[PDB]
Amino acid sequence: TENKILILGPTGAIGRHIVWASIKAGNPTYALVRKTITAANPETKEELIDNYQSLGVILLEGDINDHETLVKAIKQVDIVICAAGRLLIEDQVKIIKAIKEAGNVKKFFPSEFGLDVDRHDAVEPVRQVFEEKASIRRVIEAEGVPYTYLCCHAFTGYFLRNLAQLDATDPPRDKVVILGDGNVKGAYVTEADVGTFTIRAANDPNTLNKAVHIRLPKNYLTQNEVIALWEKKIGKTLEKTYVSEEQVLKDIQESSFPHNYLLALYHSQQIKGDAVYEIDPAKDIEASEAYPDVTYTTADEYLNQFV
Repeated sequence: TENKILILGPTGAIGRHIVWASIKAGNPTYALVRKTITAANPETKEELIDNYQSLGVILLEGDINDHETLVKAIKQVDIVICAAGRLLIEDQVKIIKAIKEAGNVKKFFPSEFGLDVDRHDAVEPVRQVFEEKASIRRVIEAEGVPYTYLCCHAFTGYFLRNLAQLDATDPPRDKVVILGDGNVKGAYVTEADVGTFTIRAANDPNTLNKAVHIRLPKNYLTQNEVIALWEKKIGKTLEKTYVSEEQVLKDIQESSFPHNYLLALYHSQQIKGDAVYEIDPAKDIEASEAYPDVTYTTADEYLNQFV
């Protein structure tokens, strides 16, 4: 708990859970925030910042686009975590520049928090985003910045909440469309739990220059398994339609943005099985094996709130 952890994008959907997990673990916790007026939702920003301060989070003033403030903030901590959210992937070039100048960073977590971008077979337009993240990995590795790539795969609040259905926010209760045959494993985890595992990884010396993968046993489910789980919960059978990959790919090419992006994301997760792969001990850590003591929220438990 001696590690001082700085969270960039602390008020984002993902970042807030990292901040809270850092506090929970007992780490001195810092959050980079701009003391200027922006278009950020004022209620969320205000509520989160007040909460952070009441918990002992130290606010460091700065902006990813203000090099001087960045270096000054980074010099005060040991670990830097770039939480996925509003921040642009490409702007991590500026963060790395600041890290190199500071010279004291013991570990950098770039804006990953998704699939392992060095292990995918996705199609455009999502393919380019994954490649952009992979390019950042190459910069980090070339620069010799100690790193950890947190590959948490599918967030429950983003994928599971609507059972990967288009134009739906909550789980469907009558009809569902399945991409492919529905027998491809997916990995789900709550945002809160991603915060917990990220901090566990941050405090674990074994994650040095490693990718940490979150594939939790009870949450490693095929779409057919997810649907069957939900059906058991609401006590009724959903009408099902299975669509071939060829038809999905055509749909992506003919759809306007961001619908094509969304479908491409689901294609990679539901058909190509981007959460399915064996790891290399020299470069990967399996969270469920390294941190078996973490009691994660199951997909079953997560869906209970919608019943």
